[PDB]
Amino acid sequence: NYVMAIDQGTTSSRAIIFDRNGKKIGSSQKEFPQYFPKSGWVEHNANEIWNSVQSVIAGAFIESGIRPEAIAGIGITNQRETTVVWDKTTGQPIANAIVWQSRQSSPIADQLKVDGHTEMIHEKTGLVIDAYFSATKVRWLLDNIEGAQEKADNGELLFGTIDSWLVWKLTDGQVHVTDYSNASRTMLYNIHKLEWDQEILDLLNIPSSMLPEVKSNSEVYGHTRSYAFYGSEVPIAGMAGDQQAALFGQMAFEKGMIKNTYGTGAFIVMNTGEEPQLSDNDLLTTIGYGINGKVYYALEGSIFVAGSAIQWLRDGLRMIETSPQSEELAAKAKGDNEVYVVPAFTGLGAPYWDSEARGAVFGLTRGTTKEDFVRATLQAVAYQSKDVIDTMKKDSGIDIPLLKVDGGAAKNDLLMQFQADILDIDVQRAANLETTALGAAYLAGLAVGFWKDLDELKSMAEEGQMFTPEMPAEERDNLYEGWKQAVAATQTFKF
Amino acid sequence: NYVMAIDQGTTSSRAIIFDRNGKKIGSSQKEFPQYFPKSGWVEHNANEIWNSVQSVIAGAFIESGIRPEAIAGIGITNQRETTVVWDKTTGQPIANAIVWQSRQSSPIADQLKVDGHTEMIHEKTGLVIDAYFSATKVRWLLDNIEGAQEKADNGELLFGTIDSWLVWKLTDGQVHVTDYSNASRTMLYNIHKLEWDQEILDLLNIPSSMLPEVKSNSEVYGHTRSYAFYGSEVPIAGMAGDQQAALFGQMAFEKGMIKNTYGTGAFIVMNTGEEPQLSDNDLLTTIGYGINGKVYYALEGSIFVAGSAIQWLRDGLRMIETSPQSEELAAKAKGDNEVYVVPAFTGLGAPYWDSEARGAVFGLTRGTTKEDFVRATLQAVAYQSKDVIDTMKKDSGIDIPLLKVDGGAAKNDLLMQFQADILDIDVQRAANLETTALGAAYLAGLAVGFWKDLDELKSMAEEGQMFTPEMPAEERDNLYEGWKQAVAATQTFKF
Repeated sequence: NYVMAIDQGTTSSRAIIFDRNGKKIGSSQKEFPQYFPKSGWVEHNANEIWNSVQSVIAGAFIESGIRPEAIAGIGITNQRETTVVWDKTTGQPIANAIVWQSRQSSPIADQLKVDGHTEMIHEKTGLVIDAYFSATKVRWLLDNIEGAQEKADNGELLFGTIDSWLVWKLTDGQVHVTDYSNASRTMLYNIHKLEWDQEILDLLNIPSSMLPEVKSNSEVYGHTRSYAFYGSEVPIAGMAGDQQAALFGQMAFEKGMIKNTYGTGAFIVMNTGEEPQLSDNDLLTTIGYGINGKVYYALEGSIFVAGSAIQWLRDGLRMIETSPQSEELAAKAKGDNEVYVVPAFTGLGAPYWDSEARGAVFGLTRGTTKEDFVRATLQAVAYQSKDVIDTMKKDSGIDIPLLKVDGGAAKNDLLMQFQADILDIDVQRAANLETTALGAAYLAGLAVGFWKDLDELKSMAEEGQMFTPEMPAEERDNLYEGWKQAVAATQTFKF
Repeated sequence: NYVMAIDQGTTSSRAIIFDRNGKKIGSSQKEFPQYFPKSGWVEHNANEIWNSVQSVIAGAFIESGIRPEAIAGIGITNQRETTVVWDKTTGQPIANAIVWQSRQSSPIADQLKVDGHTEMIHEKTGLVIDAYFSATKVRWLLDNIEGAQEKADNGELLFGTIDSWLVWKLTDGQVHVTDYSNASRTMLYNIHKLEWDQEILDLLNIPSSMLPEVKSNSEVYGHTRSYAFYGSEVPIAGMAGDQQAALFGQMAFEKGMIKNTYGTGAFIVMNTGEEPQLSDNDLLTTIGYGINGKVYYALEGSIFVAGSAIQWLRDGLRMIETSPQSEELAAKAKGDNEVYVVPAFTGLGAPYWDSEARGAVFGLTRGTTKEDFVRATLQAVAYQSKDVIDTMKKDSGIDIPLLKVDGGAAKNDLLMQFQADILDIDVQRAANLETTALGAAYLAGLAVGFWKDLDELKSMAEEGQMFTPEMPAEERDNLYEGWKQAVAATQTFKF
């Protein structure tokens, strides 16, 4: 009667039990520790990630009353790029996972750019050389953890993005698999030919004995053998990197269809059908998902720092008491809107890909208030999303009249209205802001035949909220122009 | 037996009684209202300024026990540029005073540059065309206050900077005067020929009937006829703009001696002897003081926003509860000193004179704390003061080995050591940070023979402390590099 989704996020994990109608019948959420050993580094402990996941599985069962034997399948979805390396026999990570947020491995990406590898790597993976992606993280771990390169060389070490790490734990070590969307983010996988790339692996000295089998996004990978499911061998049947799962949960199945998820980072992903579309040094060409013997590619713009800028306001400046306070403060801003925050703490993501940029603020006067400051900080995401979406218009030739939206931070009505005004395009927000987890559930539920099809269409389609652009061209243009100026000035600070 | 100095500053006034040894016997200080009717305007009510001054005169008398008949002369010192225009017969300001801080008349200053007068004004006044100075504020009041141009044309209105206003009020309207230093700030006075400049008055259609008589900085201007001094015709005998009063108070009497006052703004002033130095269009050539028949000139770099950045923290961001708290927060910063705050809310002052720049922040990361942000905001003034002092050693061939410092904010020992460190120059620090009020009292006391001469020397020089540069070249150069980047980037945001 139900499908469980596990959504293993950057700051928290969640498990959600959905029924045949696509409705939430049970759920549990648990934060886990974030580690910053040096500025610019972000790590997680993959065991503490795994316990967070055990906790929410058990929690969703405990609170709902539902037991494992009622679950038709499990979908898994996850913060992408984040890299685990673990000993195959003891199942222990050789060190902390390194988060997609981290830039600890940036020297290794810099050297790759120095040695001339840009276009080769972009033509195989669709990606920009950067420490965002898993390849340099696996190289970092092989360079810096004593003994590890030799073990990997001896076949004793496994690599996994978090999806892979989860299925391995959930099967108690039986299955080492990743799906095409997560593999496409490692910068080790050739997204054209659909295989791990030997040349990139030899170049970074990564033995291929580390690597999981890659499979589609909707098939039974294996069955649980695990405490919180115990005794049921529940099929693990749906897997996608979170931003692709969101793309899926949006039903963005046709070429051109685009969503943005507003969370710790924000990720604009457009389905480009069964063929990949050309790059530049601006968007990423990536894999949406593989299902029904077909692979759908996607174009993506990545905005690394979005809701985590709010967390900085809370934690770093202590300007706000909690993160929900940002929305109240910002609603109360009285300034002309001439302050701009460009919270690019770790570098600017799409369409700039400038790793050396850091966060900056512009247009401050003696009248600037806490409220003005918080609002500017929120609006950065909507402006950079425009940067992205206009680039995708240019790169796609595809005019875009509808942006679908989801993610915890999409709950802010004024932000969503600003986003539509600034874009001059309609913005439709999902009823259930966790379409990430729904997308994983849909993939799992199709695999095990809980749902027969994609055209069990928007059968289920509860969702609505439409934000229609109501800002005149003049205002919208002056706003965006100040943003572009702020970004160009941010880029000139290269100390 | 005693001298009183009145220091009418930007946010408060103060009155100090000093004995013949220069010691403080009594003081009183009192804030008065600040008005900001539009973003970038700053105004005072001149009547409120006058009541704040009667208030602090009375308080110094009440708290010291000294009485007006025991006061040998009065010195007067004031926020400069700040412009008051009044009716000679009612005594009433035609409108709010317009503060040196405001830029409301900046369209007037732009049109003067457009019309090609920059070199003419600079040659005559030593100054850069800007709405910082009194000239465009008078023109603004004559543009904007109904009927005032015709009254001024009819000889019915008087202009004065705040020294001139307080002497008018203290003598019950019998004396309309200003000293060389304050008049040098108006951009209406020719500091070479030592007269009001007729060509500049015609250009700005300001009638000479508005203008006070311009006199030396140490002579009997008149006598009080006023409540707080009632029954004593107390000699009013010393007057300088607050910053030239600081230079005097510090005994920087010789060519090359230089001070910095850390106050609301920060203003570095070097005595250039009896000739001017050549300025760049990057420093101001101004009058330091006229005494003993001679006129001493000065070079100055003005930094508009220094301690007012810290009031912005308090009142705009509410990042700090009180201004003093800044010191504590910054002392506690653990970041690597890579955040820069360029708090140029009203434009950049010297050496930039960029009226379009606004406040900006750079180098922010997830680890930036309140304490780092506060510390960067405090260090701005030290970095800009080095821009200025380097410019000055550049325009005048001469190493500067010692900067004397005063002002409220020089009480911050860490900011002073940082100041010395990044300069590689010794920094002294006056024993009494009210060297402004001291320099005024000196000027009044020389004039009435209370002290006989300048070489009643350093006789009284009661003082030092000392901050010796102790940061290596590598560290200072990197700190500074990052500051020049941040300002270059701030000047690129020209939205």
